[PDB]
Amino acid sequence: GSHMGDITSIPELADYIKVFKPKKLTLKGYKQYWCTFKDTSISCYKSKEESSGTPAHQMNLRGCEVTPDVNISGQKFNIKLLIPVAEGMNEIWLRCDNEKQYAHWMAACRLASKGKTMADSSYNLEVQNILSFLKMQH
Ligand SMILES: O=P(O)(O)O[C@H]1[C@H](O)[C@@H](OP(=O)(O)O)[C@@H](OP(=O)(O)O)[C@@H](OP(=O)(O)O)[C@H]1O
Repeated sequence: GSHMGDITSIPELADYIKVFKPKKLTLKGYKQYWCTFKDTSISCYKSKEESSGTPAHQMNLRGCEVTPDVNISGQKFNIKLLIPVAEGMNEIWLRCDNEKQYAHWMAACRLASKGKTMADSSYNLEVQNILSFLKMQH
């Protein structure tokens, strides 16, 4: 809602990365979408136009399971996004794009696990940790 508390989305976190799923039926996978962490639920827009700008997916997924495995040797970042649900498990994995990428979602994703987003000072240590390897060697 929007009356006494929960005025707006206190925790703002958003970025654009690639996503690709095996799809249960067929679909097409491979899509550029910019999701954002609102008050306590997520939102998804593939085109601010959508004729009305209304997002296609909007719900509180949370429980995102993150697996950190990024070898800087070839500057290869590989984070798999898994989420348990009633149907079973939504296997999802986003593609890499630049160190600035892992810092935004890899951290938020982790936080998003405890339910909150990068609104915790702890996340600082998560992003401050990755960029630390760059200082050591590109
Ligand atoms: O537009 P089409 O070709 O139908 O495909 C989309 C994409 O698969 C979306 O992927 P992403 O999750 O990266 O946004 C999402 O898949 P999922 O269904 O697995 O969530 C949409 O869910 P639906 O719009 O609810 O069908 C699906 O419709």
